[PDB]
Amino acid sequence: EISDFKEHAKKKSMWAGALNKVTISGLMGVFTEDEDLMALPIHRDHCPALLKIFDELIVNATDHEKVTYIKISFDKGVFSCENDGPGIPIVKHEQASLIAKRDVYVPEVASCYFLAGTNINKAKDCIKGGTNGVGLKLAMVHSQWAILTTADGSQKYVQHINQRLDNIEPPTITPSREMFTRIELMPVYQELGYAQPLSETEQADLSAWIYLRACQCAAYVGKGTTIYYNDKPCSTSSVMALAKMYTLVTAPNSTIYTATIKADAKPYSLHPLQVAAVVSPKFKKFEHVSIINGVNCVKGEHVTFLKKAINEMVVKKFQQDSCSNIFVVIVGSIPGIEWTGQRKDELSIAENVFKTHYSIPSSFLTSMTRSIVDILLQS
Ligand SMILES: Nc1ncnc2c1ncn2[C@@H]1O[C@H](COP(=O)(O)OP(=O)(O)OP(=O)(O)O)[C@@H](O)[C@H]1O
Repeated sequence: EISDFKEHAKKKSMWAGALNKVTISGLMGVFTEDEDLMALPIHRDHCPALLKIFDELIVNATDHEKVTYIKISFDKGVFSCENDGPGIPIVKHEQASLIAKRDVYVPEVASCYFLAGTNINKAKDCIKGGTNGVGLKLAMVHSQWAILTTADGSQKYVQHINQRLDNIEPPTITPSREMFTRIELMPVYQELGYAQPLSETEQADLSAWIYLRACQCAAYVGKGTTIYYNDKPCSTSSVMALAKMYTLVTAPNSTIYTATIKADAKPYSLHPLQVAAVVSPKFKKFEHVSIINGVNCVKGEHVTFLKKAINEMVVKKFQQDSCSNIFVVIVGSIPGIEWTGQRKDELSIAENVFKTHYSIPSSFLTSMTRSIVDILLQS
């Protein structure tokens, strides 16, 4: 058989991950207990592709980020993401219109054409997460119904995109003074293994997962942008706040080691990396949370660079594993990375980029090493 994009994306895990519920190691959400935000594990199977619907929209918003807000909503199964800043241009796309037999505007190409977007010829120093021109189409292909709304300050464009991209309805274009981009959709929950409608536990888990993703965004975006989840601001705007949120239950009142890792030469020098770490004997193994180019990256040589520097100092000080008692948060942009798949689970880079260009403050390493060695000595 020869498949098309749409049918292939509905059947193949390569685009967004598994298309039913599986065990997702390290799956976390944020939950509220009287004034406090705590990240907690979600020890139930979930559908990776469903979580990717949400992630693709969220990263598109952080990529655009002037942008003063990103508003994420999740209620009655309906997910939406809206950001301000310039809208998607409301102009006819001449290629797509010529090939098709009708008018096709840019927002339809952006949302309905695979391998299409503004990052196809991305520069190596561009720090947007988006690269493939795929992610928004994956959101549409996994939607029972979806609505794209965008406005450019002179016109507003509304288009319904239904039935997993089978039913693209003609857009409605009106004069408007607004300026934003909004995607609203209902995922195909039943096809992805969920109840219709979501069960109480499915709803609670998904809401917690989205809220945590929003909190991660709050630490990544520029200081002019506010992140909202269900109309309430997400105020975990620093790596320190993230580190607290991830360690509040296990190690309350924790000391937070902080550093800004900076590079000497452009383009690396344009992109300092923010780090916060917590050291506790209660931690069973090394864990990191990395938000790189807006993407929650689970594997990359940036982590290894930090671990080796810590290990270097711990071995020396102990003489006078070294990382199993560490939880670390790393947030920032890295130019020149390559992702290993559309999911962007792992970034790829030469380890020597960090060795040549980046400096980890010695005061941060020294402070961490002292606490690490004390734990080792007390054992
Ligand atoms: N929220 C948004 N605001 C503004 N433009 C957007 C937004 N979402 C998508 N776009 C535009 O639509 C294009 C297509 O988005 P899509 O997610 O499919 O591709 P991408 O982000 O370029 O790459 P990737 O497949 O890696 O996510 C983007 O390149 C961007 O130009």
